[PDB]
Amino acid sequence: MKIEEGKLVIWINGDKGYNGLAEVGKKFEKDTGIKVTVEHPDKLEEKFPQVAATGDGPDIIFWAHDRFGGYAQSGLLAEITPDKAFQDKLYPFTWDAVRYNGKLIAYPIAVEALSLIYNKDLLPNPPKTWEEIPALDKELKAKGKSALMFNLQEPYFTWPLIAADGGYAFKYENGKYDIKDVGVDNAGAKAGLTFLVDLIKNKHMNADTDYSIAEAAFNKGETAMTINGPWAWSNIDTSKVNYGVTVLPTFKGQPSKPFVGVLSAGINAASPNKELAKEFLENYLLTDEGLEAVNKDKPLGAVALKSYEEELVKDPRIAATMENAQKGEIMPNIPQMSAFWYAVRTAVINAASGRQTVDEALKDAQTRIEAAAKEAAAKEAAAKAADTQLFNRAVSMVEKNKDIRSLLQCDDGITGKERLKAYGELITNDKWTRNRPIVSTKKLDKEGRTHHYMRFHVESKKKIALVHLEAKESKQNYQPDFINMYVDVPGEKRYYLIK
Ligand SMILES: OC[C@H]1O[C@H](O[C@H]2[C@H](O)[C@@H](O)[C@@H](O)O[C@@H]2CO)[C@H](O)[C@@H](O)[C@@H]1O
Repeated sequence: MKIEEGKLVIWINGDKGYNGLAEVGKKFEKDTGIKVTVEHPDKLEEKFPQVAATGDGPDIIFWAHDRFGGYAQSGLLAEITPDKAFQDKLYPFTWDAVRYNGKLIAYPIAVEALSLIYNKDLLPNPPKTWEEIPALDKELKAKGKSALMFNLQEPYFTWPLIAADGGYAFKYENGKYDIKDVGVDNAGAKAGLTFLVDLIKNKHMNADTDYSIAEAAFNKGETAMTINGPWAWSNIDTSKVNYGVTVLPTFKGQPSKPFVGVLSAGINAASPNKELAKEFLENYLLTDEGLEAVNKDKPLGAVALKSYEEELVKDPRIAATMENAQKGEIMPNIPQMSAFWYAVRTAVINAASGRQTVDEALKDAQTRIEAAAKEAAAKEAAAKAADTQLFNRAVSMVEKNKDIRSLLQCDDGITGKERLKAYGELITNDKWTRNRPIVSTKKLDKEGRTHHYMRFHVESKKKIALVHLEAKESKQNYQPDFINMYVDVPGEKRYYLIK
């Protein structure tokens, strides 16, 4: 089917507080009469781009922010429109994580980082280093226990150890990522994955262990430690295991460096319910009461909402979470993240299962990511060329229109027309000598067709106007067709050049 007008469908991962979120949905339905249906499909992060490209899927998708730049580039997410008053309700750094090409593409919900979770009755004192763990596992087998179990199927859980001694995804220097500098097969990444492979080789961990297997072992007290995020605390609470939440152990004297996620809520570009989605997210979910309902189901981590974080921050489990977060790094949201995760997933599973060697595994991953970065570079180049061409076309149409020139109070005399200035917004942080990105946002419609939106200024000596355009891809291999173009000049009514 296709997205249904007049209700909301929400997708969120099955490890999160989806029941709590449904409760917030029910409140919205009681107050407004709008039905909110929460679903938690498997492989949500892979299903969404498939269905959203055919105008299907949820109105709202929840995932960590790392997936969202990819979705935005593909036109699957609507730019969100929160006013200044609302934006002020959330921490600036959380908004930063959902910024793509300088625009907001989702609402931040909560900061997630992995910590070491330990059973206090089995280990009153948790180990400071990865290195102590094999000896620890020896003392525990004698009591039939084991030292450590965590999900070896998802590289999110293995990444902190790979990064510890020097591994990195993309070289982050000052503000920008150099995607041509990937650190997944450097000496640092090798040591970490090697050490993990050794735990398995030496039978302290089993390569087949996944999320549910690790969680069950810890929650039943069969293993003394696990590695997991805030969402997992709720089930441990139920289990009546006495647990602490603490800093990940060091590797080679250095902190484990978890990749930190900001759980975020994006609106499907193809949804006919964008204003309902906005109202739900801003007025119901991102409230103390709304986040409480979700958090009480499964802990969110450190929430983006300042007023409610003030309550949560008291929790030592949250302090531990933020302490691991500060030792790690906020994930990029660049579109190459999906490729990075796929490559590293295959590397870890292949190296764990003894299939490929560590050096074979990481080389293949590195090659894959480098290849993905190369095509991604070409794609960005094509996009800038295309945007430049769109801007140039609209500048021509605007500048040649006699009514618009009159509104701009152009000085057109016998020598010729006044040369007009055209430049991008505006307002997009630190691009001076009037040198600005001139970038379009992309949205798919319910038919799956690509629309390009662009805003820019045109300036005469007397007036500065703001131009908005919307172009639609042709079914041919033609240039995009302009379907809406209008100009706002201070003092004057909006002028529609194309209605
Ligand atoms: O393992 C690769 C996977 O890592 C992250 O996913 C985390 C997610 O952020 C957490 O919220 C929780 O659901 O566990 C997931 C790992 O299973 C990235 O967000 C994701 O893109 C990536 O594929």
